[PDB]
Amino acid sequence: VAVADESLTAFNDLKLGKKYKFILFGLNDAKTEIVVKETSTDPSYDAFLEKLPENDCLYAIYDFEYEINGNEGKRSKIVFFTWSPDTAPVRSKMVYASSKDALRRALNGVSTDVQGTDFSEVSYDSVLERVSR
Repeated sequence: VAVADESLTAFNDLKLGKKYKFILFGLNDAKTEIVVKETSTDPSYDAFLEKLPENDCLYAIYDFEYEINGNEGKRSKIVFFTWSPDTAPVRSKMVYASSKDALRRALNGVSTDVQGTDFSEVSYDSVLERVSR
């Protein structure tokens, strides 16, 4: 496997440039590379779980943005989601499981990781709670 030279370029953009609000990667039609399947600059979070393939897997790097009180202001944390519902093809889940670290390691700056195996274990309060404590 491998990662599209354009895949990380999109990450380096959303990070230092805050270009996109998040990215949706995934194995190419040939299953040998990780190309950015989708990107968006939409703030709302209830729009992210709306682009999640209910019956499919994929990698996503969100730029979580929440509020704090200790240092009055907003804080951001890059999250690494890992979609893999109970509906996704078993043959398409084992390929997204192994070639997972392929992306993970390639990206430096990722704060938290979240495995997606249920729409409830990827919700706001779920990702936010694990983004602080």
